[PDB]
Amino acid sequence: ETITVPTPIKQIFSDDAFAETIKDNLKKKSVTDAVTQNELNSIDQIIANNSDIKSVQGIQYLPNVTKLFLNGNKLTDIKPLANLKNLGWLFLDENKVKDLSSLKDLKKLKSLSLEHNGISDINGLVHLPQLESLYLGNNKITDITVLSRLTKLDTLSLEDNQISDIVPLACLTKLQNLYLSKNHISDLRALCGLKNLDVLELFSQEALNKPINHQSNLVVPNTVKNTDGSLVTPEIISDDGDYEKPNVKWHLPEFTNEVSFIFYQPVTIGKAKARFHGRVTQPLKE
Amino acid sequence: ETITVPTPIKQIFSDDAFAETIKDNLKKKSVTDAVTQNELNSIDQIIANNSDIKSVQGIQYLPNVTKLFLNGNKLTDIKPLANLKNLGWLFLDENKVKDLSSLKDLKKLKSLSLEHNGISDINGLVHLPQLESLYLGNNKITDITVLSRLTKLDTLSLEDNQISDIVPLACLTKLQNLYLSKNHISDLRALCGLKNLDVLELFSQEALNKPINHQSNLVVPNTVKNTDGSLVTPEIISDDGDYEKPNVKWHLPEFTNEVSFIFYQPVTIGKAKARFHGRVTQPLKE
Repeated sequence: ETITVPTPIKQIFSDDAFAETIKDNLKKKSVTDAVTQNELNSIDQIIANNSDIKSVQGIQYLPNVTKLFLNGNKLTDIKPLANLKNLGWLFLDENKVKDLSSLKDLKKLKSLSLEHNGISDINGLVHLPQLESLYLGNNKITDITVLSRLTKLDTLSLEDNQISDIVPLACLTKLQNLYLSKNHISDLRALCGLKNLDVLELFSQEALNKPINHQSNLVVPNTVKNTDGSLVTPEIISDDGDYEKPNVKWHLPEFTNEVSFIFYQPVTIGKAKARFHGRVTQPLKE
Repeated sequence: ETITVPTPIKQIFSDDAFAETIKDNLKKKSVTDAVTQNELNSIDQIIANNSDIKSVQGIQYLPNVTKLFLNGNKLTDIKPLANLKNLGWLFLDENKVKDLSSLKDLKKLKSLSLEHNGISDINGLVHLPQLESLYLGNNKITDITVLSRLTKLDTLSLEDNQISDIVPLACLTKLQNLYLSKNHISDLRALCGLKNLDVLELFSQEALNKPINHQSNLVVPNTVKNTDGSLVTPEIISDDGDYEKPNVKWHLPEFTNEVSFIFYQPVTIGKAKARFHGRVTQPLKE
């Protein structure tokens, strides 16, 4: 519905914090002040960090907006963004946005940040093949299958998720910056071909094996593989265990519901030097 | 032991066919003719195809040899090659050479062919990091872990082996020509990053699942993955079965010890167009 007469900012922008934002963006005195379509048309960029915004309702009326800095807010619904056709940059860290269908037709969208949103299903990213930078740190992502389509990415952050299978990243040969700390990664082989990498982080993995039965002499295959497929030699083994390539071996006269080992290994891919470090946890039954 | 007087070709080269070869190489009249170290020193290249040679004993006395065309012979031991330090090209198709330790210090060796030798263990190839072309078609290779070190390869043939896991090839970003027909491959994802490929062959895979129990309504996960991780849609399904993404489903009122499906899908990697085609066989118990 068209704004055919000057209309109070608060009648368009139902959220009180977001009305304050539009107010300061346009250098108005008060949220009750009136705005025109013409003033709203002038807005290229909204800086709205850390404002406890719960809804961007009314943002549909800003059609020329190219940049949205919405980090540190309380948003759960980004449907109103759906028709911001010239949106290039969207930063939504620390909200709780899980429905990403709303981005599916933002064809100019080049940079997206959705850190700390509690997201598991990233399948909607598949509609954004033009993306150049994507930050998804600190979520609950396990399956990154769909990322294989995002071959324009030069920067990708997946730190602090639940990812064990990094095979999908092998398509992404343009990547220069890749952050994979605090995942569940134990097998680096499928990264070996990313020779444009400049920066890579791989610290503090938590690899979890499927449980096996407890026995008093337990032999467990080392599953930690460097980019060349060599087994990584554990540096510390729990419960007085021993390494005998290719197996970690424990004497457990008494039952314990887990054992584990820590590894640490420098790794080079392309021009990037990382520290592949972590722990493999082995749960036990019976 | 030094050749200090002209010595009959047959006293140096114990194998009758190989003595004939040295004889024609040097344009002598008879195998009983005498040769000097000086004539043997002049030999750069030996063409010995299809001669039923059973031993190259005496070849140690040809130190300047750079090229050995030994295809179509009956060799089982290539120890005498061990000190041919300037050997650049070695073609041993259709012999039965399984001990490759003898090549470990041939630092100039750039091209190697060992097709049709009945080889399973290719771990000795790891000492040949300089290799540029490697042909291993028609053997019994399952595990190509060590190939990840051969990053100078521009041409690699692994056709007609027993390979299911092609993850190791992801390191090999220089590859231009890659032949993988008639293996056991079902998952192409780890190839996606090989963007220098020019020629690629992937036809007639035979993927084999681990057996599962027979049931009269059998649901089996499609495991065939394109380079982007998408499931490949079966084109023909045995025993009147049906596809319901992501599962192949059969009604088997009566027991049968296997079912299967055929797939066929064009695939592009780098500048290379292949036809990923094959069959997945599913054996059944009880």
